[PDB]
Amino acid sequence: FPRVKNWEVGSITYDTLSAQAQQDGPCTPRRCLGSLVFPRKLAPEQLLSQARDFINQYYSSIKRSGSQAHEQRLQEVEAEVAATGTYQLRESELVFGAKQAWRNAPRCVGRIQWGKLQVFDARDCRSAQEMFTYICNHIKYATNRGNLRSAITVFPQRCPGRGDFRIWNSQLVRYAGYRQQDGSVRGDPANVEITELCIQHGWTPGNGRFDVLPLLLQAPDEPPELFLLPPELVLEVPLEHPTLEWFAALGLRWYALPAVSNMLLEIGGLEFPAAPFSGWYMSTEIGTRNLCDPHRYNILEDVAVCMDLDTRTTSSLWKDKAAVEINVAVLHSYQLAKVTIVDHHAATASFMKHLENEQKARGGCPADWAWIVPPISGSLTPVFHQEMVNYFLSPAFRYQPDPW
Amino acid sequence: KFPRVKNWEVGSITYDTLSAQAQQDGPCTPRRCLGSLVFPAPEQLLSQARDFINQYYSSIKRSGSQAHEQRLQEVEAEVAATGTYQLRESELVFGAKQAWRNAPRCVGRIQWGKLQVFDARDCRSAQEMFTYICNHIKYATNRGNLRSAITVFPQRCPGRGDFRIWNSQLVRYAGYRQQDGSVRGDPANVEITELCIQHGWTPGNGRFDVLPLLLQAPDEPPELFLLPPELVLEVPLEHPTLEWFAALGLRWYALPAVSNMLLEIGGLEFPAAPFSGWYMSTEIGTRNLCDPHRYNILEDVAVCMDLDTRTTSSLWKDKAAVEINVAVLHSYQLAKVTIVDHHAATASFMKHLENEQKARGGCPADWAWIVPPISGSLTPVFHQEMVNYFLSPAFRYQPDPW
Ligand code: HEM
Ligand code: HEM
Ligand SMILES: Cc1cc(N)nc2cc(-c3cncc(CN)c3)ccc12
Ligand SMILES: Cc1cc(N)nc2cc(-c3cncc(CN)c3)ccc12
Ligand SMILES: Cc1cc(N)nc2cc(-c3cncc(CN)c3)ccc12
Ligand SMILES: C[C@H](O)[C@H](O)[C@H]1CNc2nc(N)[nH]c(=O)c2N1
Ligand SMILES: [Cl-]
Ligand SMILES: [Cl-]
Ligand SMILES: [Gd]
Ligand SMILES: [Zn+2]
Repeated sequence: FPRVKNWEVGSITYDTLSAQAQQDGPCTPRRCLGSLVFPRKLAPEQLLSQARDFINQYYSSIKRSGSQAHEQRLQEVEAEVAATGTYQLRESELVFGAKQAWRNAPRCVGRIQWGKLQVFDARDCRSAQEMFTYICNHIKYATNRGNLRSAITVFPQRCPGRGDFRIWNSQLVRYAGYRQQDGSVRGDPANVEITELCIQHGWTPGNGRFDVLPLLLQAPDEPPELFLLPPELVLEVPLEHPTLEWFAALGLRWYALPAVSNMLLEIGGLEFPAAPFSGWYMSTEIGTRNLCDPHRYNILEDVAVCMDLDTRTTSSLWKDKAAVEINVAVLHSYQLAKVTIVDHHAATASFMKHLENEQKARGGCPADWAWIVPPISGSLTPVFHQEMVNYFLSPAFRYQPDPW
Repeated sequence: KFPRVKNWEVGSITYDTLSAQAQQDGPCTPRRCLGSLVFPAPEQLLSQARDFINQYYSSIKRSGSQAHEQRLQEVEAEVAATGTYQLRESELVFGAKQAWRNAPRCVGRIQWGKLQVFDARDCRSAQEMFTYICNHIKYATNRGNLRSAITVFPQRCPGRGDFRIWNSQLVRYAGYRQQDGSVRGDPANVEITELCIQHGWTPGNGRFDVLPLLLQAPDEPPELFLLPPELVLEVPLEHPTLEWFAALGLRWYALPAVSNMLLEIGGLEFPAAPFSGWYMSTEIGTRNLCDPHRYNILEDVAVCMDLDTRTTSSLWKDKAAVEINVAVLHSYQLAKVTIVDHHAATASFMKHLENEQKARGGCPADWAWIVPPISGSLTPVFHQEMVNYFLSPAFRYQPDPW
């Protein structure tokens, strides 16, 4: 039972929940691998025991264990797998398992919200044009004209036999990235690969820096085909600064809805290779990482030139000064546009309350310190001073090979 | 099977074969990572010794030579006869450099071979100790042009007690509790302040009162020693444009000299071996002044800046903090005292990582400690994956001797 301390206040708690971790992680007594983005590398017999454990926490959370109403559910599952080698989830179980995978996501800082999630059950899906209609229902419901609502849409699980449903884009909204005789990039360098797949699959390229990409959707066994998102379903936010009037002229935008569509939803031993979820942005994700990472839009020196900062010497902290204004512009622009967003202070403070909540509820919370701490002003937030334990619980969102 | 490590800013990939020989074990398991925690007889002393000697004779390009097998047999025979052994001076110098080189939370390690080693292993009393320490401080400070130094005091030995310095650093500011239950000065130092008082220190009542030294000679209670005002170079803090900032009366000192860590070399243990470098400006500006449980000036500066502190989305904290860091860097450069900002520091740590991979095939690095406390992803170490593990020689933490 690891001892975890908060250095700002002095409180101590013990993490008893860690003892129930099973899926072993990357670290050993010899060496710590906590900072690696993708840890390690990306006869059903074992399918039963995973299913059993999940059902036991489902009925643990709700009502009753012991001559209850779920040895019946225990029996139906093992009879289901005995018959067909896989089983189906009750809609409330899929709902509960969806909420738990969010609750167990060590790298997510917004888990104080894990109880409010809209689980669309898309398991009766049959083709790409139908998928695309689920994805569009989600996007409309999530966006909600800027009053954002957490939502996940679960497509049919992996079933031994033939291929699985697959969103080829990493998100539902991604900006194109084009190359030159420079080898430089116009638009988002994170999306240089998928941009040329859309092109090689028929899409006509675009103007440049903020072209929303088409959707590459894949039904089982079929080759993927492109889908164009309706420009009215893709709410974007022009970036302007409250007092730097020239900032709007830089032409920067970002989209409203963060919707990750490449991760794998594992519930009770079932694998859902297509289960896109969405929430709302923390502001530093846009202002600091997306716009200012050297391998992303890399705008930092451009904004410092415009602010007339001393870029000739690092010790003027021009990088720090321009990055703060970029973030102030993000927060300002989303609020003026009435689009849900949350700044890294509000968010980290909420996550501390989540930690105390989870301490009383489950005796701990898995948290990945390096991803909980924001990428600007780390030690200014309380999460910086909070020791944390990182470990894998199921249900879980997990990374997966991309379909190439 | 060696960990694969990527730099995401550039696309680089390397493999950390050096982690494979990590001689001590940490707190992480495959069940759970604890990287974020702050505080994670005969031939076992001989095995660390043989390894260290193997290290030394490898760096002087003389591995497996005449002089090498002799030293092994010397050290072995000495542990049989005395239970311990004595480092030669050249070994001590190399051992102290490796300890810095091996320190996984140090972003200043590009400098690790530029290290001035003072051998005080002949020290006899707390009074001699004091004299050696004033010499260390005088040499490291060097009128504001700081130099890396370490003074090594006698090793832990059977039959005698330890030398210990009770202060966590050579230069620290008093922390007095008070009427409000509040602390005046540095809250991180209330306990050592209470120990100095009850050992005969006449306490002041300011916010930046330099503490006396509590020095322990073996099997003796600690003795108080005052540092001469002129040995402790301080820096008044002002801001290059916010002229009201100098009216906060804030100061910091020049020399960061950590005195409470244990130096370990080939199984031998030195519980007293203070070491000093020069500050990175975030240690002072961000942590020491803005930590809510340290001086905690952030709101008072943000109010003085006429920022809107009612709402977090104005980012008033980030803005006040960045100007505090500016003021720290300005003030140190104005006073001609060495200082490094977190952009220069992290860029040189990247160069250190590239040197280390070519030399030893890797580098122990604690990401959460290497990444600065403000502007993290603005620096290149953010996008560098790292491998944390414990190599000897090393500095370790040790319990407080009270
Ligand atoms: C409600 C507002 C939410 C906020 C503000 C938020 C914020 C964040 C942030 C900042 C990260 C770090 C990602 C990175 O920078 O690499 C993250 C990760 C993550 N989020 Fe949340 N999130 C929210 C909702 C959700 C929802 C609804 C789900 C799923 C149902 C979810 C699941 C995850 C997962 C699995 C990760 C880890 C992703 C990975 O490991 O690659 N989050 N979140
Ligand atoms: C010359 C310039 C140096 C710089 C810029 C520097 C920078 C730093 C920084 C920023 C830290 C982390 C501080 C924190 O915990 O907040 C650190 C830690 C450390 N440094 Fe360096 N340092 C320098 C010199 C040295 C020297 C000369 C030694 C030893 C001979 C050393 C050994 C260590 C150790 C052992 C730690 C970890 C401290 C701990 O575990 O509590 N450093 N350094
Ligand atoms: C639901 C949700 C909300 C939010 N604000 N950010 C997310 C960020 C991710 C995410 C995961 N891996 C990598 C990235 C980009 N480095 C982002 C996934 C889901 C998110
Ligand atoms: C030689 C040296 C130089 C420097 N600039 N900072 C140091 C900082 C420390 C250090 C040790 N324990 C705790 C801290 C702050 N959490 C800092 C130790 C040595 C340092
Ligand atoms: C996770 C983490 C990362 C990091 N780089 N430094 C930490 C420093 C502390 C810390 C250490 N000693 C004293 C204090 C008082 N602020 C705080 C706690 C956690 C930290
Ligand atoms: C190398 C390092 O582990 C990597 O850049 C991580 C660190 N922390 C992060 N934290 C968040 N939220 N998002 C990220 O992409 C990263 N990147
Ligand atoms: Cl994003
Ligand atoms: Cl300090
Ligand atoms: Gd002024
Ligand atoms: Zn670990």
